[PDB]
Amino acid sequence: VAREALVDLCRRRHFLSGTPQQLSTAALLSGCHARFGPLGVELRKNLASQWWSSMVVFREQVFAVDSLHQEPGSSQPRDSAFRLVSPESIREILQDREPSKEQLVAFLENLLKTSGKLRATLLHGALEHYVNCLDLVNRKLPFGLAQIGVCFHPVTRVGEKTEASLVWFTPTRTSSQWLDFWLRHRLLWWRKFAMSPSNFSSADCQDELGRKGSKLYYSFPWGKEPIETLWNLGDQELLHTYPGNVSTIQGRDGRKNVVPCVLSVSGDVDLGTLAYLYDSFQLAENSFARKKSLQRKVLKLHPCLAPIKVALDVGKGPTVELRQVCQGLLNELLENGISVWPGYSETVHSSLEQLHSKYDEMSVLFSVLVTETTLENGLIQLRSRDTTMKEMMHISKLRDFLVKYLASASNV
Amino acid sequence: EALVDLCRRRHFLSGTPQQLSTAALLSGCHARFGPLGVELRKNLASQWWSSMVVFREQVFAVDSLHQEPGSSQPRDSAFRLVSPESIREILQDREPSKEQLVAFLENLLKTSGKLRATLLHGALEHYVNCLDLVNRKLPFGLAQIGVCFHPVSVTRVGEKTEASLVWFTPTRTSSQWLDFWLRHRLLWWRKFAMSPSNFSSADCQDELGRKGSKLYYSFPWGKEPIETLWNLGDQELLHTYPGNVSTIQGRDGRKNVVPCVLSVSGDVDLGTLAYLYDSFQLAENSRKVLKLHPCLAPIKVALDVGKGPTVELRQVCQGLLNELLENGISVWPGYSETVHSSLEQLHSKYDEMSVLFSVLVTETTLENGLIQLRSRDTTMKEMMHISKLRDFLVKYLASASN
DNA sequence: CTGGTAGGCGCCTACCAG
DNA sequence: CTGGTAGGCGCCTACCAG
Repeated sequence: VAREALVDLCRRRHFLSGTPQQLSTAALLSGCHARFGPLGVELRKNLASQWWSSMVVFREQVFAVDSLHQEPGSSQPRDSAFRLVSPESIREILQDREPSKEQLVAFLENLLKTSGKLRATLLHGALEHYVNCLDLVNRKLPFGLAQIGVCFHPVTRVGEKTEASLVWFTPTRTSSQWLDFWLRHRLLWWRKFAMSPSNFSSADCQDELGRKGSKLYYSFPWGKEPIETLWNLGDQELLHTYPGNVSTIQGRDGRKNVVPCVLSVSGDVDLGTLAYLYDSFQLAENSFARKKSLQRKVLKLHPCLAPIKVALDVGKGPTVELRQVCQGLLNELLENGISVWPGYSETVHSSLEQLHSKYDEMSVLFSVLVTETTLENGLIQLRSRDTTMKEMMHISKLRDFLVKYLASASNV
Repeated sequence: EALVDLCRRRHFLSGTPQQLSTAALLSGCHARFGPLGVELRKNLASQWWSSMVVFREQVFAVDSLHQEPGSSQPRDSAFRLVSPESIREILQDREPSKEQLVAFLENLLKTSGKLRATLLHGALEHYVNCLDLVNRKLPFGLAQIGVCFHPVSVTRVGEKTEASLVWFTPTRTSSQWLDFWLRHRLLWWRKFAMSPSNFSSADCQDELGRKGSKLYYSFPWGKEPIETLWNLGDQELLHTYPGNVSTIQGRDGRKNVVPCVLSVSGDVDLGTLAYLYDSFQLAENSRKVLKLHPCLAPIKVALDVGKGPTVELRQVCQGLLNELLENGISVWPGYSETVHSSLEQLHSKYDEMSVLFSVLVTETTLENGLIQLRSRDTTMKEMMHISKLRDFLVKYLASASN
């Protein structure tokens, strides 16, 4: 019943898109449909950008990599990744000749042995770029290779998940210590944006070979779901990627030449976005909503994640002139990186109560009203998310206010 | 060509010598970019997003899958996605007859999903949803950046980063908008170019005579199309939403109309190759240099230490590096390199890496704070205090923004 | 095509409770 | 004062006869 309130709210406000059946929890978790509407896409982009700054920009010796969405096909009897086949090759064998049974078998066999397949993870792309980046860092360990990109997971249908991956190359001597560093770093990162950071947790695990790792979970209403995995792979995968002379893959550990240990850190950005939507869902606490049996709702997304930083509307006064003021203010805000909802450009009028209820459901951080008073003395009306506040401030100060507000929320 | 060699040595491009040929770079069959090229492409993409969705009126981001539903259309070359287990079953479960194999392949062509070749279908399938968002107010736009898959002349698969804007506008303002976007896109490509004349446009028409245009960059071997703009009309919009036309009508002022569909799509990957070529120039006075535009250059500033105590000198750089990162200024931490090259070797390397500013901290800085600043384009050593470096860099970037 | 009928959108003014 | 709203008006557009 409360799940039906949140998914419905996200659908109504375009955090999510889809039919009612595509919006069930099973469908959302499968990744078989494009889950996000325009506000959800912006939320996921904000989340991705936060991952990149904390995992790449502010980290030492972490470099970006790009790799293809498809990889050379294998002949392993249990490789279940979907294969890419040209329709024109199928049309040739069907329509251009009268194929025998043997030729159709031979065609289908060659499909299995040779055709490309969709990547399941981003790890292979990091391993394949390792020697190139080794030259960049003058062979010095440790360093990392980071990528955000879609991966494919069978579910007769194929789901798509946005994965954020860091592959960390370190001497075995320090691999366990680096694994603990990244685990704490990732757990702190998830928690910093949460209303209820206790709903993010970890649990140690071992893989089929006994290699050590840990997984990160978010406590959804139906149970815990893994959102991140960290593995200490050792140097197994690296030697298989580069068979032959080990001198080509040896890095510098101080003055020691060593084949590095490989740590793999991989998080699900799509599921993470779902988590923050659930985590942000609250009953409204402001006096207008609370003194009402309607039980208004608010999404309290963290300011760094909220897709819409500020909404702009007009109050009483000459509409064309007021819209002109809003337009100049919007352009100033956009130029300084502040996303704006241009409510002023609407031609149907709604009450302030209706307007502020909608903006709370959209997680708008601040609502700004431009009125005939603004035309006289430049004062605008500022209301914070889920409050009854009407703070008067000069329109020339709004930009600096919001810039410092977001900076304050960013390094807290 | 020494340019691709330079981009490989400095890790703009990746790959073996064979996949660094012109035909291999244009095909997109390998991941072409090293770490510096990935950042350059990312800067290009952000600049696209800034000028196409952030500052544009009623342009919204759209999300769509890489997979699209399959159809028996005969003129569709897009790759199909096939379960390896279905193939094993038809081959291994029992002895298959010729007819069952034909039936298997036919059913494959008719029913299997396909990898997108363009971002257009994803924008069309989200049209009705976003129409509710804008309260049916036309015009509005749906925008996405994402990888698409193209058949390449065994047959391989090419991957290209496409930046797409699909513009819905009343069929009466179609040409006025198409012309606006064309000028806006050509100006966009030229803002960052050293030789803006090497970007150009040319008109084109499709199989059924629909108006459009293509943008080109003059590579040394000839022109290559980097962006296409199409006035599609409304055939795909009606085919995407078959049935009642009331559900897809937008509001042209007070008029309810079925919108015209414009498609604007540029090749981000070919775009970064274009700018690498455009930036390649000879160094002035006293070697090569890449003079990428300041908004595009991957490395804004490089930090190094001079003669003196290697201990406390590397300490000041980290305090400065973290300050620059906090204000969105990317930094090459040259002071951690233990090889210790000369300044000539260092500046020649930074020039090849397109580093905008080179900063040197020394014991003169330890006793005062006067760092040594060097510009990529105009190579000379200007002195300035360290507490004004960030502010100088942010204002220099803002100047180059517009 | 010209131009008459009628719906209703967008903006304004004024009045009222708090 | 502030915000909600009832009532008025100028004009665009959709239809249709002619």
